[PDB]
Amino acid sequence: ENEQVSRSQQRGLRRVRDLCRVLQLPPTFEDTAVAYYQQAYRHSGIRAARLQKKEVLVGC
DNA sequence: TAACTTGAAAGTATTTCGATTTCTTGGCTTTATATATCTTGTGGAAAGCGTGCTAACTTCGGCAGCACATATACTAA
Repeated sequence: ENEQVSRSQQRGLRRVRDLCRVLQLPPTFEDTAVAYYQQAYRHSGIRAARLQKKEVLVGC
């Protein structure tokens, strides 16, 4: 893995990690967040969505 | 040697006044279902500087270059 990933998904993951580190959440929280983000990205409706949509996806 | 009528002197009280609070209005958010269409929100796959120190031994150990010497072929007498 980490090779069949788009630049948009990579930016989303990096934003997730950045917000996690800003809120100072543990690495377990970081891992759970990235896992849930990947699980949500698996779907196509969220995959091909808006920029604000994917930002709110990071947030949620 | 007191007693009552003086005066400007306090609190003290209540009455209104500035102001901030409380009470009214809308209106949007959200729940589902599908009905339908413009441009512009993206997914994704490409592809056109910069340091320091040696950590020191051994014994290479080669080649760089160089370079010195000379044996030989060319030339003047």
